[PDB]
Amino acid sequence: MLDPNLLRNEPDAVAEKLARRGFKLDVDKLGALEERRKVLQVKTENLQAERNSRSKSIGQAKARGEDIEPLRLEVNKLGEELDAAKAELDALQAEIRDIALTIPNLPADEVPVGKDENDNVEVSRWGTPREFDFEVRDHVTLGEMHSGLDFAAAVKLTGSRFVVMKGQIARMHRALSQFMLDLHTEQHGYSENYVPYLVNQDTLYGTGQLPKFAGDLFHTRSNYALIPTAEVPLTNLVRGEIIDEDDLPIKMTAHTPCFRSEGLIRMHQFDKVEMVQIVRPEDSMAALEEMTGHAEKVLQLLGLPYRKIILCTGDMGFGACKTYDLEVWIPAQNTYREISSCSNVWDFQARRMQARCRSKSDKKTRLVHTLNGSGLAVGRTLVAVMENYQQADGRIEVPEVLRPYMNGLEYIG
Amino acid sequence: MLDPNLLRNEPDAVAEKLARRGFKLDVDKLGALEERRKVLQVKTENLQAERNSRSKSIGQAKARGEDIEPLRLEVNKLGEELDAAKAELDALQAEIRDIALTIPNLPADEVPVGKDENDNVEVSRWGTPREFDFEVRDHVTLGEMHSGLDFAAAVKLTGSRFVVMKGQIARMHRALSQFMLDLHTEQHGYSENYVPYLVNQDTLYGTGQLPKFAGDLFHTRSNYALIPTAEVPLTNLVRGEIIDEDDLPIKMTAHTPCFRSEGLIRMHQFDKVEMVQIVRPEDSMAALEEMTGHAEKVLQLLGLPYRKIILCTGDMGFGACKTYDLEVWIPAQNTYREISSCSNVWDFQARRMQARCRSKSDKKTRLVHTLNGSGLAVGRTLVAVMENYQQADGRIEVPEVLRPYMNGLEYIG
Repeated sequence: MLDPNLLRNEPDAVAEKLARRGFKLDVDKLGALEERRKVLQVKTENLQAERNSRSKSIGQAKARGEDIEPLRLEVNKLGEELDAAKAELDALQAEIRDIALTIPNLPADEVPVGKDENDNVEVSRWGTPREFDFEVRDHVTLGEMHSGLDFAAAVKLTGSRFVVMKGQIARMHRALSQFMLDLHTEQHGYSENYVPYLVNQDTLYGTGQLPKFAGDLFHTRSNYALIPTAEVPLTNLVRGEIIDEDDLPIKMTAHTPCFRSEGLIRMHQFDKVEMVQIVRPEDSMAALEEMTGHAEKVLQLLGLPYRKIILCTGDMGFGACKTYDLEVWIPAQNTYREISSCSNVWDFQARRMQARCRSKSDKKTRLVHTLNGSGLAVGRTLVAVMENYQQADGRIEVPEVLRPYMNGLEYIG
Repeated sequence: MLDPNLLRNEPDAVAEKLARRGFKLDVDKLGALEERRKVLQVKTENLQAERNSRSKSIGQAKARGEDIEPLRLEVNKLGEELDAAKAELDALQAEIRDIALTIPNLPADEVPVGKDENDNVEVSRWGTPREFDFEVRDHVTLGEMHSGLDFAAAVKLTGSRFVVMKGQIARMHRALSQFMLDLHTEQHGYSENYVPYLVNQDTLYGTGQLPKFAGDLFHTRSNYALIPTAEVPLTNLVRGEIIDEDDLPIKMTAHTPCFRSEGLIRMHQFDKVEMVQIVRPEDSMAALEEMTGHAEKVLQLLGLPYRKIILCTGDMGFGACKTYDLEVWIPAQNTYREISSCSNVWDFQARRMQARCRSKSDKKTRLVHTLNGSGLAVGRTLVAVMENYQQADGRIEVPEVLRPYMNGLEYIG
């Protein structure tokens, strides 16, 4: 959530920045609730002062031997009036809280202003798409002809938009996730984690999935939800913690499945290798360049052509203040398709989680910054490898870096 | 479920075999429902014959020019009486079905008769427990001193009986699952599969988890449940299929998380490498010996002492007709603890799934047999490695076979 002082001191400057995202900040409704809150606050304080004043009068009447029942009744009446005012105040503060939790993050000033994906900007591209001297086959066809892709079985077991993979296709899916985890833990300094795939309400509020995106989640009847991304459990490891500035940055990675109820068709269950960084406020723009490069290295080592785009204000996700997307070349569609997204979240999540860092130079604490990106989505990487490394006879060349993970195999099929 | 002809022809012999498991087969309630079913059946056939007879009389009255409204009323009255009888019959057949789906599998005659775990029989043991010249540390302490085990973080993210693993401890957990998958796919002839971790009602009925064990499952509000074991999705791949006898045996393996709502404390989420075999009826006792040996090979290659026990009738699981349990030596407890269970399920699941095989010698079909076992439970294997390979200074020696999977590491810490 946003800094509450920013909303109170300059609501119009905040409403301007949010309008770039296409979000209408109802400054009038918020200001009315803030005013009614202050009135109720004064009311409870006035009633409190009256109650203490009437208590003194009861004490005097006791000492004089007078009857205190008419005074006792009024003090009890006041205590009920005070409870009613406190109930109204707590309901009003919860309504303000509800609204504040639905406000997206403020975009960084450097982010291009735009309404949708057509205003995203390409900032670089790497590699040259392979020229094919035969007709290019799509990944589904390739998966079916190697008996490694069965959508019909997945419908029988579960339902639509699930996948079953078998044989060498499943082995390559597995090899990709191991290669990615090894790369980020051995070369890029990320620490490996096994996390739960079910999380509670507080974890989802912490990273921003709740309340706005409850409908995108699978909930389990022990009030849990399946994780939509490893960002949720990983980032919440520092929830409520105060971290010494010398311990930063905390770099975490994990291989998890991701669940979402809702070019490349998105599944309800898919695998991702996620990267998460907890950093000092003044280092987060640098960390985003570092993290994006880590995702690019995966693409480069696998030899997949890609392009880097910076998302415009109108296409960014709820919690991001700046986002880079990597799009990999998909031969059978003759265009690039998203495969990775790296975002700087600023202090948006840290504020909900109360994740702070302590400087020791003055022992004062401030909110950390959080960043997250995928390096990479495993299933989407598999689609890119299958299509870009296909041969004329339908076989698929195993990229060099995956061979050690696939018992030396050079070709599939 | 059991053969319905077995229940009808010799209910008393079946009730005797089920009593060995501690299951009371209500033969009287079932026989009453069977009798009431036959009566209703005859009733609907009698009403049908009356309806056809009255239709002929209506036709004659038409030809004579008589009024057919009194005859038309009685035929409509009969059609309602016939619908009421069909509704009662379909409700009664569903009640019989409900009961039949709660009946456990018949144990094999060779299985020791007993009431509980105290009547299980040890049939072999391998390896000698290491003698320690220092005080033995438990796996939790060892995990905490290598900063690779955080139960408190798991409670913060989710709740109790979940675990977070970090660093080299998570890497060894991962290495174990890769070693197991590689062993079973490269050496033992199992085919690798990526399956959904959510499944529908029919899949759970197919393998026997529903209806009796609905309360052990996490259900997601798209009426799905999280898998309690990869046995559920893997075995249902042949649901409704007719398999050529020459295609058998089908040997499948998968690495999945397992979810269960409910010595070694069981978690709600834990990893398993599962082995599943679809086989000819006359090969399933041999397949169980083969599959158990595959699980033993994992223990032997990791150098962990274990013992093999055959479960008695009273300790077997719902669907098993014969089960071997492997128990690994747990130093800090000075006893063996379950780590693997391999079961022959006979035709129990095949019957619910209608998985049949065709011989081609006479093109006649019969139910297949299914088998399942874990090779192994990854998290439990990790606990055994950590405790049996600990050194005096708290470090943990990485077993030889895992070193290639852990970038050559020889020690943890």
